[PDB]
Amino acid sequence: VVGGTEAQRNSWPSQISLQYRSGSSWAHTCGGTLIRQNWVMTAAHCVDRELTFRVVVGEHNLNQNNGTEQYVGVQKIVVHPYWNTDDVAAGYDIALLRLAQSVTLNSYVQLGVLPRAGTILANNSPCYITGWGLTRTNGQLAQTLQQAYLPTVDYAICSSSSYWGSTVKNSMVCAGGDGVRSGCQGDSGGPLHCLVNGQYAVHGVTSFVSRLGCNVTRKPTVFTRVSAYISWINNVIASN
Ligand SMILES: *C(=O)[C@@H](CC)[C@@H](CNS(=O)(=O)c1ccc([N+](=O)[O-])cc1)C(=O)O
Ligand SMILES: [Ca+2]
Repeated sequence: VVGGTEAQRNSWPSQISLQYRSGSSWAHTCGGTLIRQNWVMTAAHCVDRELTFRVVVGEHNLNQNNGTEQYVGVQKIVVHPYWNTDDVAAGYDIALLRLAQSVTLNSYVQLGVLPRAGTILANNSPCYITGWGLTRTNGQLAQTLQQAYLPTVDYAICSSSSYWGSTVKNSMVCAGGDGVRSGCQGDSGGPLHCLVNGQYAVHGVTSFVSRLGCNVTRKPTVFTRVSAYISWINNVIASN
């Protein structure tokens, strides 16, 4: 997250870190959202490489013991059947991960609340992106979880020629674009939490940013619209 602030320890308990095995250690590669005690929602692009993955819940500082983490392997990966790595702009950037064990819920580990199907936010709706992604374009990951206020940018504006044009679809949410605050590499897969009727709900799965850089004016961070895939999500969870 570029232009973020350090999140308080118990503010976003559904945020997870998805990590891959690297030698005798583990490396963060993407965020995700815990949606069932044994299921996490993340981006399909985060699992395009055939790596060994784990999920960490209750995480705050990636480089030190917080005394609140739980570590669990990924037993099954279900990517949206229409996902294509050659066309992230086509959409369908969503995947569900069945965990090998069910995690224990507590004040640091909670399920993410999803929006009702079909819900679309009005332009300029209040949302926060969270994650341990790069803190600058071509920078390095954050040690501590970061948050940034990124107001939505509706579809008509987001798909206009000076913003993202035809690259953005109505199956995505855009947020940000001020040239200061944004998601960045390593935030992919995580949540976009937006306040609606007094409750934060996860409306987006972080998907992409401009090839020009993370925080680029009129290139808001783009997210898979969670409310377009509620049936798919429930269908997977139920048939697995
Ligand atoms: C996500 O982090 C976005 C920017 C918000 C970037 C792409 N994702 S990534 O850099 O985390 C990533 C993770 C995993 C794979 N893979 O397994 O192939 C690829 C990329 C971005 O849009 O540049
Ligand atoms: Ca830690």
